[PDB]
Amino acid sequence: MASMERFLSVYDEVQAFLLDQLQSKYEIDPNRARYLRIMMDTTCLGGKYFRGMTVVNVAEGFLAVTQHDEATKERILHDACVGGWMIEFLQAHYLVEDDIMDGSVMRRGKPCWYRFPGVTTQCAINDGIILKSWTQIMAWHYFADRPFLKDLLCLFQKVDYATAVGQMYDVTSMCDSNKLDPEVAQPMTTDFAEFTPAIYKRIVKYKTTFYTYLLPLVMGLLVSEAAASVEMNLVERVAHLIGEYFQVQDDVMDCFTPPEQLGKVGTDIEDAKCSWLAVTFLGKANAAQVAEFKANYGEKDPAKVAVVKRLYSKANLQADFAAYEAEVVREVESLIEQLKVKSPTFAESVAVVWEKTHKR
Amino acid sequence: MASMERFLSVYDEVQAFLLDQLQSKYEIDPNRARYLRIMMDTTCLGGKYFRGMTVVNVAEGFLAVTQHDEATKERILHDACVGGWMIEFLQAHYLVEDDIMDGSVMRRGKPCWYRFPGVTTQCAINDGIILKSWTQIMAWHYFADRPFLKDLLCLFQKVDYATAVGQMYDVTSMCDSNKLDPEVAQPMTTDFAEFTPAIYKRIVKYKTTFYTYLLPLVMGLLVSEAAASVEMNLVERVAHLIGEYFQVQDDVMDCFTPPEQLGKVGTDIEDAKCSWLAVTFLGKANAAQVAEFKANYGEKDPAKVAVVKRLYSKANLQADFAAYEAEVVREVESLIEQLKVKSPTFAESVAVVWEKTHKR
Ligand SMILES: CCOC(=O)[C@@H]1CN2C(=O)CCN2C12CCCC2
Ligand SMILES: CCOC(=O)[C@@H]1CN2C(=O)CCN2C12CCCC2
Ligand SMILES: [Zn+2]
Ligand SMILES: [Zn+2]
Ligand SMILES: [Zn+2]
Ligand SMILES: [Zn+2]
Repeated sequence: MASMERFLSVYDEVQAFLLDQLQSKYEIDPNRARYLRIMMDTTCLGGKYFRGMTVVNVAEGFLAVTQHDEATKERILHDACVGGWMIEFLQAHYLVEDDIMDGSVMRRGKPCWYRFPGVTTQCAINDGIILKSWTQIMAWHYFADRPFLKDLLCLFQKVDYATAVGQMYDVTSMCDSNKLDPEVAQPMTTDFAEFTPAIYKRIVKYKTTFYTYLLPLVMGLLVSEAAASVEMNLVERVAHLIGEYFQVQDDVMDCFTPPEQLGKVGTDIEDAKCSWLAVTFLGKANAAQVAEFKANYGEKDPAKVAVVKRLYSKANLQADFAAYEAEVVREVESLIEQLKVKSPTFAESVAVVWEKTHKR
Repeated sequence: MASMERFLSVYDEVQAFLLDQLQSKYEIDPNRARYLRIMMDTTCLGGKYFRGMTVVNVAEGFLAVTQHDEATKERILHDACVGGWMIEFLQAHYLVEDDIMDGSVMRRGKPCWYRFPGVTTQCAINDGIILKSWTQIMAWHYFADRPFLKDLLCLFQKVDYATAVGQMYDVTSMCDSNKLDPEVAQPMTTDFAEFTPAIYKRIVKYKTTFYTYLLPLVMGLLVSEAAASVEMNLVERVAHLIGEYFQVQDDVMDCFTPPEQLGKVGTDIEDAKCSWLAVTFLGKANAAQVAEFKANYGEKDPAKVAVVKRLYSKANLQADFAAYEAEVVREVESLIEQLKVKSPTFAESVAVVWEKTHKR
């Protein structure tokens, strides 16, 4: 059995479990069950499953070097799939809510969930709530007797909290911190003093890296009962690095990828987002380039968005990117090396994560 | 130490813990810490604390009849307060998100959180996410070594899931089930075939009763290590009953309480809500009264909302209410009686919940 085909089979099994429990215990009717089914499929399916498959891949890694009965291999893979799905659905929660928060139009070349005609924001906000509740329903049902249950549940919450904290950092990133105040409508930054590497890094680490890289790697370790075969500080550091690289690619794509090939129309310029382009561009601009940037950033007006793009194009940020790229290729390989001291297997699983991030 | 003054002290201690952990582990800056502090106070404080205080009251009940060292009494009360706060903050999550979902204007005579000038919906949706994450942060920190930790965590999730399911039932209550479909914009019901006692009951049970009545009673039991001194099926049934009564009062208040004395301007008529008034009114209307109701329900137009009110006024629903009241006074007292077989203390704690619901 190919890993993907296992993963996907477990989706069906998990879906059937959740909906049948809704009928037997939560008094649901068939039409509401269908609604929730369509919501689950529309919001959890259709991506690459990079996060969920990472849990499966790390588990498979350890299977190849650890003695187990066949039924134990099966059990561990079924746990890897279930934990995988917890993370996918946790992402779906965040994608649903974030698309509402930001007033987004599309993702994966289809409309945001809230924009479906029969959904609306009133239902979608609560649909996103349910998606994350399902992660806990999954975990208590399938992992009830597992020795890893508490470590797994405790890890998952802290990543979830961290992500919501990252979300806060992100949607506040175009404000001046010293002006934050619930009483007072928040003006956009005029000095851009807080568009720095360290501030950028903080947004990305909390908003993305913990849920996309750390969570899947460490869940792989928990369901395999293999946490003591890695140095957890290394796992965190390599996760940070790959996570940050991932986002920098995703920031360069918002600006320069055709909207058709991005699965969405990019708005980072017009949302005044603390992207890697703006931070890096402000790291090398002259006075006059900075003044022009400020007059044109965070304006929905397309003439001005052409101006920020022209400034970025003229700025030669590709050279800054290859240099960042090179250093990250450097640093990840050092971390992989350090990871081979304890688990060669694990370090290989990190290498595979790194390749799939480094290409796309 | 009065119970309230204990509860409130623990709020300060919990708040300080959460914000200091944000600084030491989540890299937060002082202005974002202040923002979150103001958000916590504005969204968790200002009510009666009926739910949180119930956990404290049930625990105190058992203290009076169980032998413990003084430090154990203290510990149990501090757990009751912490668990209490988990429920208050879980409510705050739901109130924040629901006010956004429904486009509400006020609660407790102050603006909804999303409407504060420095917040906005983009931040408030994620603020509500954080509120519920804090419940889990609280629980893992304060209850890490507690024998009740897993039962507590497992109960809390299922109530949370149940509530979000109740929310779905509620916002879909004015639709025809057989028409639900994410692809198709949902028309309001024309026949009102689904405004029945049983359908009403389902909305209320999931949306309110589990989080308002069941959760606090059973959390009281868990932190007191007293679950085997009650018959859990009785606890559930008495919770259902009081929960439903609570909502019926809250449905009569939406229509007939001055907006000043409700802490909000009522919209159940105009939202086409499955209230106890509409269900009960449709349980005794003649053909002509039903036709008029249908022409006037779910329309923001005030002339028509005067017409639904005039129909309800003429319908003599007060008589239907005293009869429902009487039966519930009947049935709760039977359940209290059955609850005295095992725990007299517990049954008294349920009696107190019942009095505070039955007055206000
Ligand atoms: C496996 C160990 O991981 C951690 O300790 C991270 C690093 N730290 C933070 O920056 C916020 C709290 N904590 C985390 C808890 C889980 C995700 C965030
Ligand atoms: C203490 C036992 O309580 C239950 O079994 C209820 C009753 N039942 C439902 O209707 C949905 C699932 N389950 C609950 C789980 C917790 C809240 C909802
Ligand atoms: Zn966003
Ligand atoms: Zn992007
Ligand atoms: Zn609502
Ligand atoms: Zn109401």
